[PDB]
Amino acid sequence: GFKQDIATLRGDLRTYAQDIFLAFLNKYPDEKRNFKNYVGKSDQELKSMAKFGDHTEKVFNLMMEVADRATDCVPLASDASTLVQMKQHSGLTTGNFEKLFVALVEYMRASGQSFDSQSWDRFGKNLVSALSSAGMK
Ligand code: HEM
Ligand SMILES: Cc1cc([N+](=O)[O-])ccc1O
Repeated sequence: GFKQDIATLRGDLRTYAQDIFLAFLNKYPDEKRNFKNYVGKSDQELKSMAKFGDHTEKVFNLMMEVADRATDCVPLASDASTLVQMKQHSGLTTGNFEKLFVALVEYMRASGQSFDSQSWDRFGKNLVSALSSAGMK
């Protein structure tokens, strides 16, 4: 289930982080508005950019911590405030995060692994709600 999935993802986190974020950007190409330097690149070209791998992994490092500190897929309010108040999220709305978790959930469903996709779907919905409660438009 959810906790085991965190362990699974952490066991190959650079690969999963890049592949899930690539699934996100390909499913929602307009989201490149927030990542202008990734425009005009293929998946393999992004995986060769040190910035891409570093940033992707740091994002998922934090995402797994938030997931890990959650109870029953409900994130801590403190984690939600951190996500809303970090300056790199200045322009973001909850729809950006929703789309990321849609892509994540569809990635797990398309995988042949026993991911608990329904728990990640709930986690995403509860994080979006916590973000709104913490002040994200
Ligand atoms: C649970 C979900 C997320 C977590 C835990 C998270 C975390 C982070 C972290 C840790 C960084 C800084 C890492 C670094 O500077 O190398 C970062 C930067 C950033 N994040 Fe997020 N993030 C999340 C979702 C999103 C989403 C959905 C978007 C946009 C659709 C987004 C847009 C950005 C941008 C634009 C930056 C800075 C620019 C860049 O690094 O290229 N984040 N985020
Ligand atoms: C800013 C950023 C975020 C993510 N992410 O996984 O959210 C991946 C690559 C990036 O450059």
